[PDB]
This record gives sequence, structure tokens and C-alpha cells, in this order.
Amino acid sequence: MWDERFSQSEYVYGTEPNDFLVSVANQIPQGKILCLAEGEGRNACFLASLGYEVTAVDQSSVGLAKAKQLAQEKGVKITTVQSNLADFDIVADAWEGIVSIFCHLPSSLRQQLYPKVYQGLKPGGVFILEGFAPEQLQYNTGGPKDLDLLPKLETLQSELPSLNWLIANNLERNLDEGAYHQGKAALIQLLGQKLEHHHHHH
Repeated sequence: MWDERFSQSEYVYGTEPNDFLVSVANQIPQGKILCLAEGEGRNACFLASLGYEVTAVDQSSVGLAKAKQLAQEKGVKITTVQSNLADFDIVADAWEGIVSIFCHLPSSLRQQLYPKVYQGLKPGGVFILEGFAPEQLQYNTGGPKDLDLLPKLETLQSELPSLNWLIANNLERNLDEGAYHQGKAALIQLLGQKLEHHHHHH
């Protein structure tokens, strides 16, 4: 036996302490992590400051350049992919790990994406979905276009019986007010993870 190095050199990862996003990061493998297109790819650079090699996709250069900007500013590396969720999205054969921050897609790209997370995502990527209630866009607080673009547990969990979810529950969050005393939000959260437990049967 040649020699074994005494690993005295620690490196605690300089990352801002976060509530939700650190649990999913604890689930994600510390290797090559594929992020999908999202209006806030800020989460990608967070995962990179964890010492992880993060490769981010966005169909727009505005998301990629912003993720890559925060990378250099945080002293970390992204791999910038300009790809499309109907053609090249998530390939767990080419990549090692995956993170998919809540999929905002119309029925066209949406019904393209769910078969890609079923077949294309092999175990070792996490699907992070924060959906909204049909009462949410009706609050007139905001909306992408229509309550159609709200990804709900009914749809998401049904399309992924392979990707069993660590989190599948309705979580309430208060909206910024103190007048109506009922300016709250009915939300739902999903964390898909690689099953260390196989589907239990005989």
C-alpha cells in the first residue's frame, strides 16, 4: 500500500444559510447537477457554492448570464446550457444529478416534460415543485397567464409514480398585507428524490 493522505484540509462551503433549499441540496448528489429553465436560476449558483459542479439550462440567455454572473461573484462555476424542454432537458445518462426548480410550462411543453422526468430522469435528481391553489390567481396578487399554468399535486404526483415524493402536502404562506386579515396563500410543495427504498412488493 503506497500512501494514504491525512485529510486535514477542511472546506466548509461559503453559502448563505437557507430555510427550504438546504434540505433538497442535502438530497442532491455532490456532483454534476442539471438545473432546468427557471426565471430565478439564483438557486443554481447556491448549489454551486455548496462545492457542487452545477450545469444550468435556460431556453433564454437572460437566465443563463444571470446564473453565470452570480457564479463568478460567489467564486463558483456553472456550466451554461442553452437547451429546450421539448428536445434536450434532463438526460441522467449524460449527467450525474438533476435539480428541476418548479416547472413553468404551457400544456405544449408541459405534456412534453412530464414523460421526460418519468423516462429521462433516472434516480438521483430532485424535482422541486411549488404549486398554487385555483383560488391563488383569483386573489389578483399575480399570475403567469391563467390557473392552467398552476402545477397541482393531482397532475404532478400522478405523472411520476416512479419518482416517489419525500414531500407531498399543502403548505400555507401569508401574502404581504395587514388590511384584509385574510391575504394568505394556499400553496402545495413536492420534493421528488432518488428512492433508496425500492417499491415494496413480492
